[PDB]
Amino acid sequence: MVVAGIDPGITHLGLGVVAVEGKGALKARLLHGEVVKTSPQEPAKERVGRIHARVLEVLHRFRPEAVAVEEQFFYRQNELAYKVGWALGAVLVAAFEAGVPVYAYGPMQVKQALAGHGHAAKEEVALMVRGILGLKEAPRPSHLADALAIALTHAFYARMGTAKPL
Amino acid sequence: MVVAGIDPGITHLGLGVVAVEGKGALKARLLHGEVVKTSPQEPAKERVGRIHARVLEVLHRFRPEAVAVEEQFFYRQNELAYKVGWALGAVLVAAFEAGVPVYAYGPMQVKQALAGHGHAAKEEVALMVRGILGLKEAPRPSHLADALAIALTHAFYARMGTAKPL
Ligand SMILES: [Mg+2]
Repeated sequence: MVVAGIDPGITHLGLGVVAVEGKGALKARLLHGEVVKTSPQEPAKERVGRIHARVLEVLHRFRPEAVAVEEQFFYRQNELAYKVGWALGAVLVAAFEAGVPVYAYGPMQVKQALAGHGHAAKEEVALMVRGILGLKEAPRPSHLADALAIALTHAFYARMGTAKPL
Repeated sequence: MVVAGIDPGITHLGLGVVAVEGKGALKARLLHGEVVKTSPQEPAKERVGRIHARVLEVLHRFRPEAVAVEEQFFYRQNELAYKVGWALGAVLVAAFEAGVPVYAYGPMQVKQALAGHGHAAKEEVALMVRGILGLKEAPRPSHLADALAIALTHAFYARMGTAKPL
């Protein structure tokens, strides 16, 4: 199971791809990791355009069966949420064009899947991702690490028949 | 002066194109009008993919010099700011690909441009749009009418040399 995970946001976009074992305990190989960066010196449409281009390239190169993103919750819907939405919109256009389905999981679902319970610390999730990927050191930077956590979260729920389409 | 206007939304997205003409009072011809509709029965990527497709075709075909969008982030919102963000992401990707600069205006700026002051009734804006376009009756449907108001708001500021890049 090849899964792309993505972590959007304002200035960075984490983009990772893992190949998960079809059987046994949750275990995966890291195929790709990057962070798409933005420039304050380019128009908004350039930032979003770059995200689309990079996501499409990764979807093309690795042909994942799924794209996984965080199900974003906001206490307040405002311009901040709107701008995170721009980045996800670019991801969705790429997924549409590449023919890859998209799934979303809440932050507590990630914590539960990777560190055992919904109140687990982000640090414990990071350590478990390191373990699942068989890595000497945990992935850096945090944006990439978060994208990988979401990809592995999808794989976990997909295996037990509870994947969550977006 | 060819301008595309967008009334953003995920379930409904208004998309209009006007050609502003002459050396006098604001006057325009309607070149194109549509409302893109998407449903919560559909995957997010299909909804956003449709919006991107319809907007990009219009940008390619009509060669506007500008795409103008309304922005509003009051507490009450017709659709979640996050999801309106998805739609805007699609618009931005389209504008990036077509090489058309993007501009944004709030309801106060629309009212100032088309009705003379920031507290004018929406109905006064609607009446002015009808007048500028030389129409007996105001354009329909409502999402299209709102998109046209945004396009003409941009045209007004553009003529003044005070347009507002996104
Ligand atoms: Mg509308």
